[PDB]
Amino acid sequence: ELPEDPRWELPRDRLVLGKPLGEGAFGQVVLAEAIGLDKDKPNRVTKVAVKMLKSDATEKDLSDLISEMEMMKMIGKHKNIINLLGACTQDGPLYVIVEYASKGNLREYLQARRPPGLHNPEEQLSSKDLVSCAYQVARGMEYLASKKCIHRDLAARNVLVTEDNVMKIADFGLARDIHHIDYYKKTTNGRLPVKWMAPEALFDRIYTHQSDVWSFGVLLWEIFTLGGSPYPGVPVEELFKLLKEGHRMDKPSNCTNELYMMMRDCWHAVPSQRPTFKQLVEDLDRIVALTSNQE
Amino acid sequence: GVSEYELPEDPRWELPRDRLVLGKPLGEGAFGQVVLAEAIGLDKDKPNRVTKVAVKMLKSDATEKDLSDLISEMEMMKMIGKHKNIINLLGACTQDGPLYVIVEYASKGNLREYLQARRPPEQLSSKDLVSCAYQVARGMEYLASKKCIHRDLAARNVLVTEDNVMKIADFGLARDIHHIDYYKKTTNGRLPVKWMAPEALFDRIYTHQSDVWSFGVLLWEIFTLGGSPYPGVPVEELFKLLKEGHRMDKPSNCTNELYMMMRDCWHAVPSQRPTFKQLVEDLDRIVALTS
Ligand SMILES: O=C(O)c1cncc(-c2cccs2)c1
Ligand SMILES: O=C(O)c1cncc(-c2cccs2)c1
Repeated sequence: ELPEDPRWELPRDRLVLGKPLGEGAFGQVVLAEAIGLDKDKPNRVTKVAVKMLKSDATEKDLSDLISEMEMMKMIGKHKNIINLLGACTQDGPLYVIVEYASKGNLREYLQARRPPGLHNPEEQLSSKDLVSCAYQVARGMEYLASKKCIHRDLAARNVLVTEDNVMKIADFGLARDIHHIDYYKKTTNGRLPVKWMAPEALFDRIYTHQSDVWSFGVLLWEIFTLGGSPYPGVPVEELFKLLKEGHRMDKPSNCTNELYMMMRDCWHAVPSQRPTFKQLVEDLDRIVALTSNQE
Repeated sequence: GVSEYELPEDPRWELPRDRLVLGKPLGEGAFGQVVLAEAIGLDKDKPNRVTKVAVKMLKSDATEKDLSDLISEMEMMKMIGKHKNIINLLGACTQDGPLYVIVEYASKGNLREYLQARRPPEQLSSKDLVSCAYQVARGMEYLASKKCIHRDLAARNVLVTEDNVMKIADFGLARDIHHIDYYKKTTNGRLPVKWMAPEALFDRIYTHQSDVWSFGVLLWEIFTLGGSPYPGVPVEELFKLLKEGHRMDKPSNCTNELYMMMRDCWHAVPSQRPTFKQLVEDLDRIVALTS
């Protein structure tokens, strides 16, 4: 039923399906092993993530999956985004093969590395490490912006960490125009997505790279609170009021005033006055070089 | 966990068992034991160069957890790499038989013992003591550059070789930062918590800067020639002293500059403490200007 694309096509028999990994807006995604993903590496297996359709999936659900795959092909590859590795489209269910991130999303990664409870973590992140995650996400966002891709839901839950601690933006090719969004719908973790949305995207339904910069500011706040949850206990109706009044989240402890000013700039009420990702990459780059890893 | 019946191999470290002769025991712990041994052919080009070395292994009563802790130590050492002022990994017998981790041997024991046995009635000069400190700071700067947090830097964990070189030991030791019994004493009868930075002692927050605090107590140990910090102070009283901002007094035969260096390491604010990079630089300058 679907057209063949020899660029990305991998034979179904070269893929060994493993355990689930989804149930988090990412759809039903499973871990797998791909044999000979590369033409020069036929005898080598690579762990990958595989997206597919559920049992009762309408012809529409199929439409969106195909578009996400096309979108990824157009956008191209980058170190800081979940990349497309291949696809199984002939003789069987549709399989979109993408990069696997063994350490999960950034929110979980940060929470699991929080300081000891007075909870007993096995690894801790230095200040340089934190600024470095911020830098990588900005790098991935800058690349996406350069390809005219507007994310629309930038948040730590949508940033993934590979076994080598590389940050990767996911869900950037997700089907759009679904902006008929239910402001009261909670994330699988129990948080309201509206808390990461620029006021113009939230009230005037206008989405731009500038609104993605506003989200990135919230994301920076998440990184420095070690996976803190914005506006805890605040319901949608009250969030609208907080934004109409120009309220801004407070400064996280263990956060330099410069990083907090960066957050405040991303939260400028005027979209054109917010920095760009190009500017954020440069600032963060400089700051990383100057931030101490307690060495 | 496959190490139950067989351990993974690593040819660039493996040493044939016939090339290792176990000897006199050097130390004993809860997890394992260390014995003296002569390795025949450690270094390439010298397949007859018998080297005196120390061998870490498990005791007869060890469990799977102890084995995995010894393996982790060994792996951490490979990852950390070599440096003159740390005890280095030299080899290992991992196949067909008990796991043996071969490291460097320091014939003059730990720093505390070394200083005590040389207290003026070959004794040490002011320059030597500063030299010891410099060496330790250098070893710690290397470790810190490799992301290694010691967590128990003390003179008992610094060994001294035949050539009087200082080597930090137990830096790759897998420790559970929770199961810490503040009342548990060292073989020599002292309380480890006396070396612990306040934030690590109260919030279990271990950083390279918390090691700097320990370094300051080790500095005090060096200039008291193996003196015992807070003699007779039990754990409960120690906590109270720290909350009060109490600081050990300046040792006799110790400059105001070296004492300020200790007090700096004992800053309540970790970010205000110097880093090991700055300690190595200052001690380098101080060593030069020392008689
Ligand atoms: O959930 C994970 O652990 C995981 C890990 N790696 C990749 C992914 C995804 C890629 C693209 C969409 S999901 C998800
Ligand atoms: O006790 C000694 O003299 C001595 C001398 N050299 C090394 C050690 C080590 C023990 C554990 C790791 S290295 C001990």
